[PDB]
Amino acid sequence: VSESFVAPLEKRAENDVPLGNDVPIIDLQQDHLVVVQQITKACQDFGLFQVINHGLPEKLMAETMDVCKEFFALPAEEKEKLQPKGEPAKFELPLEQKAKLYVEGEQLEAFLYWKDTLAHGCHPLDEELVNSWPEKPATYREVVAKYSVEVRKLTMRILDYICEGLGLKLGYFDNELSQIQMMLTNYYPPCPDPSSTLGSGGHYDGNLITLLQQNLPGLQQLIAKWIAVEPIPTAFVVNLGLTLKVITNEKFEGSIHRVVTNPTRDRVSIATFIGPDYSCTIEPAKELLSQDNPPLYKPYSYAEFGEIYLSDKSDYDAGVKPYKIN
Ligand SMILES: CN1[C@H]2C[C@H](OC(=O)[C@H](CO)c3ccccc3)C[C@@H]1[C@@H](O)C2
Ligand SMILES: [Sr+2]
Ligand SMILES: [Sr+2]
Ligand SMILES: [V+3]
Repeated sequence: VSESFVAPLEKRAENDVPLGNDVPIIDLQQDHLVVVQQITKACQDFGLFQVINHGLPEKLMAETMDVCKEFFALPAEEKEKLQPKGEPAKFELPLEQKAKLYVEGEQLEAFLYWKDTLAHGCHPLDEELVNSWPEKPATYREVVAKYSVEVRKLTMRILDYICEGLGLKLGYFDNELSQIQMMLTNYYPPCPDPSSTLGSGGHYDGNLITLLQQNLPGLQQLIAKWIAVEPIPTAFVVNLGLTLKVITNEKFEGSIHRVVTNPTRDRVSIATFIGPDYSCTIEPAKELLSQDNPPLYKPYSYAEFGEIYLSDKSDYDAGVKPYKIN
């Protein structure tokens, strides 16, 4: 690998990361109250859990993964149509909702992630948005339209379980706090030296909540002990974001996680990031505050948070450090 992709010594993955046997696998077809309670325990203690029997068609999951892998198999001449000015876009504001290929890294010891990313908005689905999506493969738009609607449906169910668990009214997040739905498809090609590379560096998701679909190993969670998140192809991995951490006044944990590279086989993952518009104000939910539970963050601009989050990776919570109070 070129030196571009060489991570700093302290950020490199150990070669023998154990399976996380205490990662909660939550069956959404249990009784309502049991689902609320198990989800609540997972959010308070871990911030990362898998959902099964989640009501999203397994057939559609397999079809979306097929069309995403078909996309990354396309020749250079097709992929160039998604590279503004002949190169991949950067994860910086303004973050546009039209489909683009992205490159990602850290600017500390500057290095690149061993990863290609397709990203686009998904909400609301209109003709203009879908017309900005990939033209090839032919089925991408119709498959990923159905997927994004279904994934949102599931995400809003999970948020309402979360509302019940916290004692917030149902629909608390069904507003400006869940307005942006970015779908990222990540392609990790084989890496000849996995010891010095990362598919994705350690991070909280900056948004509210993320659903991640995987069928191969590579996802790891920090619990300074890293563990491997068992890939269940028919499950979704639920990652609680830094925004939900702030809004719950740290009653919920955020998921700190990373992706390691593989020397022999490639990997494709699908991540749906739901969260606020860049115009939102984020603060601890007033309904939960008291003299016993005083706010640990002052109100802040999501845009202003966005800029720090995407640029400064000196600390996992660099984005929210300026707004910490008490
Ligand atoms: C490792 N990178 C982090 C930053 C960026 O994330 C995004 O692109 C999301 C998309 O919602 C975002 C969240 C919060 C603020 C801005 C962007 C791309 C990827 C993600 O896995 C998380
Ligand atoms: Sr190019
Ligand atoms: Sr177009
Ligand atoms: V993530």
